[PDB]
Amino acid sequence: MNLVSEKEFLDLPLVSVAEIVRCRGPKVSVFPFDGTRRWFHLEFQQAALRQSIRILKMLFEHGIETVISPIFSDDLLDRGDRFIVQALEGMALLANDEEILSFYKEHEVHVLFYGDYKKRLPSTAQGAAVVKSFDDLTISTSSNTEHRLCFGVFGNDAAESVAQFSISWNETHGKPPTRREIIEGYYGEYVDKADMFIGFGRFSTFDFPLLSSGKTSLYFTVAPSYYMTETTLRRILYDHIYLRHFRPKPDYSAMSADQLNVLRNRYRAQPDRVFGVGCVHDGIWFAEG
Amino acid sequence: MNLVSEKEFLDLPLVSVAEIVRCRGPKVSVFPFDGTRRWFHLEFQQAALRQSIRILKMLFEHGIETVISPIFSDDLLDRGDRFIVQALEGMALLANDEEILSFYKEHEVHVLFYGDYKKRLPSTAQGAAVVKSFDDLTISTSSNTEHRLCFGVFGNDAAESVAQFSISWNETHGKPPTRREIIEGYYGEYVDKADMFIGFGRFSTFDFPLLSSGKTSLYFTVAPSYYMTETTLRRILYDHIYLRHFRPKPDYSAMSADQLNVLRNRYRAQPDRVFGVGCVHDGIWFAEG
Ligand SMILES: C/C(=C\COP(=O)(O)OP(=O)(O)O)CC[C@@]1(C)[C@@H]2CCCC(C)(C)C2=CC[C@@H]1C
Ligand SMILES: C/C(=C\COP(=O)(O)OP(=O)(O)O)CC[C@@]1(C)[C@@H]2CCCC(C)(C)C2=CC[C@@H]1C
Repeated sequence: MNLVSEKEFLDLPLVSVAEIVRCRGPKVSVFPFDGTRRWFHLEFQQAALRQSIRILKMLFEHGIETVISPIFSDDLLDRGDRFIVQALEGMALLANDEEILSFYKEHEVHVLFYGDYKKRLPSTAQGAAVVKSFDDLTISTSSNTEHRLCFGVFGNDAAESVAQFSISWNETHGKPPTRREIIEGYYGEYVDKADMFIGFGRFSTFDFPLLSSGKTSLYFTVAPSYYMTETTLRRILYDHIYLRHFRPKPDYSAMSADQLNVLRNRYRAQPDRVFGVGCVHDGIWFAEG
Repeated sequence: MNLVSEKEFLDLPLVSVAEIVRCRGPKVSVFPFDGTRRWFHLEFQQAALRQSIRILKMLFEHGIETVISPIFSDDLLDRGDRFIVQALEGMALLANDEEILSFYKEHEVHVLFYGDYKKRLPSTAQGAAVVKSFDDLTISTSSNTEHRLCFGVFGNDAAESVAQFSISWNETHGKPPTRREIIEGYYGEYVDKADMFIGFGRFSTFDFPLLSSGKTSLYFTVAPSYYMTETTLRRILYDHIYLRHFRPKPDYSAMSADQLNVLRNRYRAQPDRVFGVGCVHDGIWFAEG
C-alpha cells in the first residue's frame, strides 16, 4: 500500500488506483476548466461540455471524492453581451442537459454551486432561471453520496460573503459560527481543505476560498485543461500521494559529510534556477526550464 | 518603459529597476522564509536574521512597496519545548534587535503582524512579551510610509477571525464591514491583493489570507529562500511585469493556418508535460523537468 512503485501505479487497473486514492487521498481536488477557447481553436458549448464530463468522470473514477471546479469568474464582464448569454447557456447546461444529469445519477454526484453568482448574475429572466436551476440541482442530487462536485461561479472573493453570513448566523444563533459552519455556509456543505490544484499555463491558483493551505499540492500542465490524459493524472496523483510528504523526513545531523555536499551541489550547481518564469509565443505564455 | 528588454533589465542599475517597479509593480509581494534549517546546515537566530534582512532589503530596494512574509505557522507545535522558546526569541528579534530596527528606520518600514498569534501564542510571560512587542512595533513604525512589512504568525486560516471581526463591527457600526475594512482588520491596515508569491521547493502557497487572486504570479525557486540572488529576483520581476500579462492578447482567428499548427505542436509535442511533479533525494523533494 505505502510501497507501490510509480511504474506499477501507472500499470495498475483503474479500480486499483481508485482504491489507493480512497485510502491515501487526495480527498479534495481543485480542477478549473481553463484554455477552453484555445482548445476549441485547435481540436463549442456541446464540445466543452463533453470534455468537462470526460475529465470530471476521470477524476471521480480515480477515487477523488470531491472536485472543486471554478468555471466562471468576475472576469466575465470583460467581454460583450453575446458572452453573457452564451455563458448563462453554459451554466444552464450544467443543471439541465440530459447527458450530464445522467452523469450525476450514474456516478452518484452531489452538485453544489459557490460564489457571488446570486448577486453578480445579470438581474434578468435568464439569470434568475440559472439561479433557480442551481438551487434545484443542489437539492436534486442531495441523495447522492459517492461524489461531491462544486462549481465556482464568481467564487473568487469570499470575504464580504463570510462577513454577512457570520453576522446573520450570530444574530439568529447568539454565537459566531465555527470555521466548519462558515465553510458549510459558503459551499453549501462542509468540504475539507483542497489536497491539490491542477492548473495550466501561467503558475497561478484561484477560486477556491477558505479551502487552501500549504498542503494544497500545486500542479501546472503545459497544455489546456481538456488535454488532460490518463498518464498525466496518475503522475500527478502519484507525486502528491507518495512524494510531496515523504517519510521518514530528512535527518541532516545523521548524514555523512559527502551526502551533505551532494545535496548542497544540487542547489548551488544551478544557483539561479527558478520555476515560474516563462517566455511568450504568439501572446501565449509558456513556462521555461 | 513598456519596451525594456530582459537583458537591459538585468543590466540596469538598482535605482532604475526600482523606478520601473514603482510604476509597473508588483506593489505587493509575498515572500515566506522557508528552508532555514536546511540553509543553516549547508552554509542560527543571528544568521537567519541577517539573511532575512538581506532579502527584505533587496525586495524593498527594488521598488516593492509591501512585502507579506509568513514566518510562523500552526505547524510550530509539531516540535519540542526548546522550539517554542527559540521561536519566541526569533519573534522578539523582529521587534527588539537594533540592526533590524535600524533597517526599519533606514528604509522607513511600517511593520505589521497578522495571524492568530494572540490566541495561539503560549499563554505565558514570554508569549505576552512578544505580543506587546508586536503591538508596540506596529505603532512605532506608523510614521514610516516608504514600505510596509507584514509578518505572518499563525496567519493561515482567517475564516474564524473574519467572522468574529465582522460580528463586532456590525454590532458597533450597525452595518457589515466592506471587504476593505475586513482586510484592514486582519492585517491592521489595507493591503492590495498579492501580485506575486515567491516560494521554494514543493509547489505550494500559504499564509496570506484574503490577498490571493488568479493574478498572483507564482514562482518556486529550487534552492532555499535565503539563497535568493539578485539575478533570480530580476528574472522573476521581469517575468511578472512583462510576460505574465502580455498585450495585445492573442487573436486566434486572425492567425495563419501554420501559426496555429506550430502552436498546437507546442502542446502535443510533449502531451503529458507537467510542472509540479518531482523526485525525492534524501527525503528532499525536487521539481522535475
Ligand atoms: C470562462 C469561459 C471562457 C474563458 O476562456 P479561457 O479560460 O480564458 O481560455 P482562453 O484563454 O484559451 O480563451 C466560458 C466557460 C464555458 C466555455 C464553460 C467551460 C466549462 C463548463 C461548460 C458549461 C461546458 C462551459 C460551456 C460554455 C462556456 C462558454
Ligand atoms: C518556522 C521555523 C523553522 C521551520 O523550518 P523550515 O521552513 O521547515 O525549513 P526546513 O524544512 O529546511 O527545516 C523557525 C523560524 C526562524 C528560523 C525565523 C526565520 C525567519 C525570521 C527569523 C526571526 C530570523 C527567524 C529566527 C529564528 C526562527 C527559529
